[PDB]
Amino acid sequence: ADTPGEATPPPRKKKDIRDYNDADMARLLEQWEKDDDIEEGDLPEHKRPSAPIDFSKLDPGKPESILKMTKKGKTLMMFVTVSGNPTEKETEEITSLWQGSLFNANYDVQRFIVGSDRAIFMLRDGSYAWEIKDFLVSQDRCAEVTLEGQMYPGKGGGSKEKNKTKPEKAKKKEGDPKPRASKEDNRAGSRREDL
Repeated sequence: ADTPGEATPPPRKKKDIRDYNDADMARLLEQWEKDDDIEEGDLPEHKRPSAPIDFSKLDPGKPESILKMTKKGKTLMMFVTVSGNPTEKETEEITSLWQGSLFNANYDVQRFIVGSDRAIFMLRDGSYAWEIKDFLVSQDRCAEVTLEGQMYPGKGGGSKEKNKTKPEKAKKKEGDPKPRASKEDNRAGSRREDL
């Protein structure tokens, strides 16, 4: 099964991400369906050690909010394209790991839900993720998940500051590249809602 690729549609919702994080939650809804279906998920060696090899060259340096992170711990990488899948508690953790990849300032996250099936893409990379993305859904019958618990972050700096700030959390909600965006997504509403 081969699919086209050259004239992709605009960011309707798949490229919006409710609350720029709530999207992962919506995935939990698919879990219930996977309970009876059960496509795939378990892979050989979920470890898969990742390293700081992301672009990270968009903005002049990086925000201070990231400093509060104090070294996330382990990167994040998951690719699946099918109705239902074991990622309930896994998706909820994506928010914790996402903090690390976020440093790249070009993370990649897409959430799509359709009666036909469900597919989610999340990787520390940004431009490379977009390419593989189209290739993922192209399968329409594949499931993969990679998550470690004893490795290094994707930032590649490990500030290790351990200091919370007032505007710190405010900036995160604003946006990595720029403000004016989260609001729209928030208005959408996911998790047993969808707009």
